[PDB]
Amino acid sequence: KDTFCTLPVWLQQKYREIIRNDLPPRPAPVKHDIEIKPGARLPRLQPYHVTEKNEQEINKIVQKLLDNKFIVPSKSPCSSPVVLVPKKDGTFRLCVDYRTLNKATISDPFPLPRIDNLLSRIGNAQIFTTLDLHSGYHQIPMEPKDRYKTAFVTPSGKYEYTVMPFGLVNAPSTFARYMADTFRDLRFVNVYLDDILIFSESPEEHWKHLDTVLERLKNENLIVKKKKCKFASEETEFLGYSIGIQKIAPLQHKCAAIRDFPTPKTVKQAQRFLGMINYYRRFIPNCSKIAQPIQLFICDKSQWTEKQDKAIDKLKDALCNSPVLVPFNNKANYRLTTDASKDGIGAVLEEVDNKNKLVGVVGYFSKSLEYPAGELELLGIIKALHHFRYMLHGKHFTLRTNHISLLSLQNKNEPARRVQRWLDDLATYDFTLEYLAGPKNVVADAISRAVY
Amino acid sequence: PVWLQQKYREIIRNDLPPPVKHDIEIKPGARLPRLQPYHVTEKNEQEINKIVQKLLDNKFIVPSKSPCSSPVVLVPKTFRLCVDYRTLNKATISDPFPLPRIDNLLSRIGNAQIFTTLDLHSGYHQIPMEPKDRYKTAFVTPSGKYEYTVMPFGLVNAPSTFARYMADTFRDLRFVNVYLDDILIFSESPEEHWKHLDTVLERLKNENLIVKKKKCKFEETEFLGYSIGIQKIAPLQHKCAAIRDFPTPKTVKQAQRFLGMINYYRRFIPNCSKIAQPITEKQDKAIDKLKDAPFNNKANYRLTTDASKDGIGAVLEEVDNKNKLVGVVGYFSKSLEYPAGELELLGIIKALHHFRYMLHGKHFTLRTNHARRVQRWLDDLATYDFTLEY
RNA sequence: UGAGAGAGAGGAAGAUG
DNA sequence: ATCTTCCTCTCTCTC
Repeated sequence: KDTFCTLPVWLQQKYREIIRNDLPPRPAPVKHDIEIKPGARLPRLQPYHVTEKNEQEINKIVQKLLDNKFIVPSKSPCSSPVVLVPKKDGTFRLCVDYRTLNKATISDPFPLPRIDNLLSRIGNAQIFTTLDLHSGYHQIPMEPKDRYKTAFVTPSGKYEYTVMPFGLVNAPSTFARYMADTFRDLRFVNVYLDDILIFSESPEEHWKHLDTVLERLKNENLIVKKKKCKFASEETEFLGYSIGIQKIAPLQHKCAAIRDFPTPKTVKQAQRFLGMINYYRRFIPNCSKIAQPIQLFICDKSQWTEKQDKAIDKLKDALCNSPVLVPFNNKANYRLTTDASKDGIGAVLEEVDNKNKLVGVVGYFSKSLEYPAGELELLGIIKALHHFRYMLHGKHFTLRTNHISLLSLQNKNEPARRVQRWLDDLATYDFTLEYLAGPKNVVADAISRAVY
Repeated sequence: PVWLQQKYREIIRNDLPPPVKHDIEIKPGARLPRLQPYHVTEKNEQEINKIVQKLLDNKFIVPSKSPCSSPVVLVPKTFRLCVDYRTLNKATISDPFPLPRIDNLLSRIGNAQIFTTLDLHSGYHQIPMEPKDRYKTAFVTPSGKYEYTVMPFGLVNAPSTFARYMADTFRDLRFVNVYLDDILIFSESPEEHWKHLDTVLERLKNENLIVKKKKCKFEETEFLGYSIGIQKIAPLQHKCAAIRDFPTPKTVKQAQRFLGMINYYRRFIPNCSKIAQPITEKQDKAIDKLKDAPFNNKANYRLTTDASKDGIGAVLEEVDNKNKLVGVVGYFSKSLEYPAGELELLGIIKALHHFRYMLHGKHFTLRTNHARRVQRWLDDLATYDFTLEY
C-alpha cells in the first residue's frame, strides 16, 4: 500500500509537485456554471443556530478555506446555510446545505458511454494505474459569473466559493466534461466520472503513458490526491469492476444478492423468501405451483429435504433471468428501494413505466454491516445508492425508504442531524423520496434481514 | 483604568473628530427615485429644519442637486429624522448578513464578574458613504435637497454594512459581545478585564472608531434591553415599570399589545403560555398573574419537562456537583395543537429544540414521566445524550 | 424609514396511499 | 390517512 515508490524516479521527481496529499492554496480551463430554472428563486436563507463551541469550529474552517483562496467574502444577494460535520477523526468539515439552490438550478448531466464499452478498451493491458483528483472538487474554477450563487452564510459571516465546492447539483458532470475534454484522444486512458484509468501493455510503454497524462494534468494546474491513487500495479479496481490482466469481472454482480441468498431454516426465513418471490410473481411461469414445496413447509409440517432445495434454486434462477430481469436502457425510469437494519442492507433497482408500475428489475444490492444502528443503517442506504452510482447518473429516480433521518430531506428546513453528513453525496443523486412500508419492502427486507 | 485612560482618550472622546464605506448598487433594470416630499405641518417643518441644520452642522449631509429624490420622515419619541428609502431600496441589490442572535449573546457571558460597556459614538454616522453612490441618498425636504455623506439608517444593507464590519473586527474575542453599535465586554478577574479592555480598545483605535464616553459604563451594566448582573440576568426596571403600569386590556389590539410586550420576556415567566389561555372575567386573573413574574459552558444541567394538554412546559436549571439546584436559566412554554406518552414526548423535543444551542451536546439529565411523527420525535431525541429521571 | 428575533390568527395550491 | 410549499395578517423586541 505504497505504490508511488513503485514508479521510476524520473517520473517521481517530474510530477512530485502535482502528486500531493493535500491541496495547496489556489494558484490563480472549463468552469462550473449554475444555470437557474426560469422563474426559480435563489435561496435567501438564515444561518442555522449552533452552539458556542461549534461556531468556533465553524470559523476555524472558514479561515483554512479563506487562507486557501477557495472562498472569498461576499456581499451576495443570496445565501445558503451551513452544517459542521464532526469527522470520525476528531477533525471537522464544513458542509454547505445547497438543497434550496440545487432545486432552483437546471441539471445538465454529461452524457457518458456505457461502462462495458469502456472496459472493452483495456484489452490486453498489463499494467494499470488509477489517479484520484477527487472529481476536481476544490480545483475546478467556479464561473466568475456564477460565484455569488454559491454564497454560504455562517453565524457571523457570508463567503462565496471560488472553486467548485461539494453539494452542488451538477458537479460530477463538470469534472466529467473536463476529463473528456483533456483525455478523450488517448487510447490508453479511460475516464468516466471519478478516477482516470491508464492502461498499457508494458511498464516500458507505461512510463511514457503516465508521462503524457501527468503532463496534461500539470498543464491544467490540477493536483492528484496521491493517497487515493494506485500506481503501475498488476490489478486495479475501476468503475465497480475488478480490473485484471485479462480478467474484468464486477465487485458485486447484478444478481449476486439473490444468488447467494442463503437457504431458509426458520419458518420466518422461508416466509420472507417466499414473500420476496411473490412480489414478482407476475414475471414467472406459475410461481404459486413451484413455491408449493416451500409454502407447505412454512404452512404446516414438512421436512426441509432436497425437495425444497430444488424449489428455491428454481425461484432464484427465475429472479436472475428474464423477464424478472430487464436489459437496462438510457431512457428508462428507475426506482430504488432500500431497507437497512441490524447487520445488513439490501436494495432493489427496478424499471417503471409512464404509469408508475413495475416492468422488472435491473439489479439487486446486498451488503453486510460491521453505532448506533440509526447512523449505521443510513450508511447502508448510502452504500446501496453508491453501488448504483453509474446507472443512476443523469437519471431522475425515486428512492423509497423508511429511514426517518434521510426522509427529513422532504422538508426544506434544517435536516436531521443523522443525515447531515451525507448531504454532500446525496446532492449528486437526483431523487424523489417516497415513504416505504410493506408489502412494498418485501424484496428489500428478505435481502436485508438475511445476510450471508 | 490608569494606562487605558492615556491610550484611548483619543477615541473615548465626545463629538467626532474629522476604511469601510457603504455602497448602494442598483439592480440593472431599476430606476432611481425622483419622489416629491411628504406633507408637513408648520410646526413639524420646524422640527425637520432644526435637525437638517444639526446634520449640516456635524457635516453629515450636504445640500446637493442630485437627480435622485427620496422623501423624509419626522419621528416622535425629542424627535429624530429618518429618510423614507423604501423606493430606493427596491432598486438596490440586497446583501444579507447575519446579526448576532440575542439568545446567543446572553448565553455566552458565563460566570463573568465585571462587565464594561462601549457605545459607538453616533452609530452609523461613523461610516462614510462611497461618493459614487452618495447622490442616491438625496432627499427633498420642503426647504431644499440634501445628500447623506455618511451612512443613514434605513437603507436595506445598512445593518449588514455595519454588522459585517463589527463581526470582522470582534468575531474572535470570546469575551466581547458586539451587537451593532453596542459592545459588551465580560471578564472573570479585574486583572483579566484590563488586558481585555486594551485589546478591544486597540481595535476600536485601529479603526479610528469613537466611543461616546458619556453614553457607556466601565460590576453591573445593562445591555440589549436586559440587565446583566454579576451572577445573574434579569429584565431591567425600565421596561418592567411600564408592564405593571400598562392599562388592563379593553380592546382587541390591547389584548395582543399586552401578550406582545410580555412576550420578549417569556424567559422569566414560568408556564407563561399556559396562563394566557383566556387571552371574560377570567382575563383579569391572568394579566395579574404574569405581572408578578446563568449559563456556563462547563457546568451540569437538569431539563424538566412535565407537559399535558393546554400547554407544554419546561425549565432548565443549573445543578450542584451532586444534585438539586443552583439557579434557573430559562422557562419554556407553548400551546397546541393524542396520548400523554406521545404528548409528553412532544413536550421533550420541543423543549430540547428550545435549548439546543446550549444542551447539544453536554451531558445533562431529563426529569420527565416514563408511528411516523413519533419516529421523527424519537430520532431528534436520539442526537442528545442525557439520562432520564423519576 | 432598516435588518433580524419571538408569539399568534388565517388562507391558497400540490404529492404519495 | 401520511407529507409537502406558498402567501396574507396581528402583537412585540434588539440596535
